[PDB]
Amino acid sequence: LHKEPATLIKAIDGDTVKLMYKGQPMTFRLLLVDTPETKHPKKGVEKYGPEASAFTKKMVENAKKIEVEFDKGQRTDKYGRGLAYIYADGKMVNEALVRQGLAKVAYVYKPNNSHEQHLRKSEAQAKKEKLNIWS
Repeated sequence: LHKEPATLIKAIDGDTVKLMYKGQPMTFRLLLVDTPETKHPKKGVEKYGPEASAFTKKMVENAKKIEVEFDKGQRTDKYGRGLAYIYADGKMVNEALVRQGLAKVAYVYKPNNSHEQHLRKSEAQAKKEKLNIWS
């Protein structure tokens, strides 16, 4: 896998950011994580949703460099969003959220599972520390 540069356009939610990628505006869904959402009217604003959403926002707005890393399988979902690991100054946003108890590891679809083990290990530590959704 390789990282590629991108530029932030806007953070939309805990699990979705809009980026300029290869000079095109694109919405990205963070791979392998499920955050409580502020969007979707099924429930609307879930618990820890505003917290997950602020975390991702801060982390991408305060970065010097954002990079996107596609996995080995499909690179977009059925809504047209890119599927990727997103890095802010070298730190994966997907992992940061899970490590803080602000996301769970999602149901995985092979072969888009390259960082699955690494994320599950961070999720087990956040549960053990009883952070946020695990409190």
